[PDB]
Amino acid sequence: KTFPIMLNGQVNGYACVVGGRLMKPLHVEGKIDNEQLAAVKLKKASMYDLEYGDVPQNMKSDTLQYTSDKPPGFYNWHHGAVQYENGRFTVPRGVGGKGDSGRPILDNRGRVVAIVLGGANEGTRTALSVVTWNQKGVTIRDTPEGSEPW
Amino acid sequence: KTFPIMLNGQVNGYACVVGGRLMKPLHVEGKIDNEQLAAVKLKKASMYDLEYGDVPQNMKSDTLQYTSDKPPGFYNWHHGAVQYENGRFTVPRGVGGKGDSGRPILDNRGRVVAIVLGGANEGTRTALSVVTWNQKGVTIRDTPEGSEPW
Amino acid sequence: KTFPIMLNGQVNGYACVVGGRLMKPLHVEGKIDNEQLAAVKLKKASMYDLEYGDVPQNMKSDTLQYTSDKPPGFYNWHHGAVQYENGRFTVPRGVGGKGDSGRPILDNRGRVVAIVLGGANEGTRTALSVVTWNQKGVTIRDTPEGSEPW
Amino acid sequence: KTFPIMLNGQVNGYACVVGGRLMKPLHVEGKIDNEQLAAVKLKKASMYDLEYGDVPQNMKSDTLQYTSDKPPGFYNWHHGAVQYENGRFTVPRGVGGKGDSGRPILDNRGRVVAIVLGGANEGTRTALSVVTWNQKGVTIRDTPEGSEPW
Repeated sequence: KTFPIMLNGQVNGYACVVGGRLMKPLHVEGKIDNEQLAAVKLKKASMYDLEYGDVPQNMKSDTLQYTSDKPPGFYNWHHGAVQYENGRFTVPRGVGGKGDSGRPILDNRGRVVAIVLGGANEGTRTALSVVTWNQKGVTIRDTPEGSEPW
Repeated sequence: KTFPIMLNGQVNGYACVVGGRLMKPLHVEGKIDNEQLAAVKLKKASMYDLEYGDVPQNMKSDTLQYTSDKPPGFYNWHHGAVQYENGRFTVPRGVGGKGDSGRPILDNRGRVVAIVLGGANEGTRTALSVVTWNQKGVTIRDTPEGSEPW
Repeated sequence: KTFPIMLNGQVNGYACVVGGRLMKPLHVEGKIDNEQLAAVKLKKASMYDLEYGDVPQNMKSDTLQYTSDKPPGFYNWHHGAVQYENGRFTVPRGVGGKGDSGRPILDNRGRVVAIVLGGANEGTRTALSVVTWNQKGVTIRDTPEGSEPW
Repeated sequence: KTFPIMLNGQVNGYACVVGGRLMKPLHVEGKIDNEQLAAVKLKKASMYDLEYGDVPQNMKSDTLQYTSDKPPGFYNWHHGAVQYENGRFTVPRGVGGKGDSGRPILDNRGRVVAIVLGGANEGTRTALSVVTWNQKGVTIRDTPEGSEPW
């Protein structure tokens, strides 16, 4: 469920395999900790800042299915918790920095929603940059102002 | 024991360092997940489905030996109990498959009598494709007709 | 603190770090273990029997800091201890084989002043070649004549 | 009655007798510590790395004698035992070293089964080269490749 993207001994990003294949940020480069999914050739999409490429039948069921069901409430995160603020996901103060790219969130039912790019603070608690899907089934970015790539 | 062969992550068969040097069946292909033994040219013998190679200077002692000793009785194997009656090898139904290409059967003493290739079933009990020594040092082939090797 | 060398399914020599720098012996060949540690290049000085280089600055919390004295006493070591006589360093009978050239020695307070390269046996006690330091700070070899590198 | 051979203060190998004939290696130079049989004329043979001798009518009774047949099993050695199967005399390393070329291996009955010459290292054991003779009685020498003799 987790596959890092590191380079020469420092953390740079963490990939995921969602619903049938994988994705990975584009400002994160170097070593990935497999040779199966490293052997594939990857198609890059510059507008959503995530590349996509298919994984073989060897990964037929170890993936994590996704949804768009986000009612207001608290969900779990890899280094803490989130807060649904009208489609603007957010991160507690100081938590999360360099080497936290592609980290997924997870709901109360075992469903993945959000992929991350960076973050920026406004007032009392830091907002973060989201890649998510809607009820119609098309993908969204919700990027804050001044959110540099982590 | 034996050493496995890894095509694209998962199991294919087992390479037997047996009787003093290296043998691997020609039915399955792939490379070995052990680095000191695949650093040399390995010649082939495509007559009767086995490959012949060397071993380095540290596998003469622990390598299990062969003596073509045939009392007709119940031998043992990792997935059942193979035996030699009427000039045949047999296991009951619902056994083996792909990935089991080259696992040897042994005896009560703890040495090898035979190395399995595979086969199929035609009759009430499944026969097995095998490469087995005889009294005159002949590697005679016992395989029933209509059985593709595993 | 001691990082080995990958040869063919065994170890040939070893390598350590000091003061923000790197060791290697000339007679020790082969690929080093760590991703950040191989990619830095070696400004080598082979006739002084050390291949130095600069280490990553993420390794600033692993190196050591020294002085250059050697008071009489006893020096512990991986294979027991090494004793201090004649202003020299000699290993007892039988102890010490091949491949340990590259690994350091220690004292009670735990600071390396000396690293091992060779060996020379006259009767019982064996005198091995040691790189140590001047109070001016220049490399020093106490090589016996008729020595032998491990 | 194993006899010592020493050159000018050092120990290089030991001397043996069987059947009334003094066989010693031509591996290392070395002189005899006795006045009796130091003048026995010999005929230098370099086929087997061994060379015979002669016993007068003073030591004609106390000569340990030989055997031509051998059963598979364990034996009596100066530092342990040895097993014999697959045409092999091998012992693990640690026991036995330099100065052992010319120490007799013998059966528990008390007959000289063979006389060693040296051998090689192999993993956890040592393939030990030897000279012996089968049921034909022709003197056989065993040459493991990769062996520097003792």
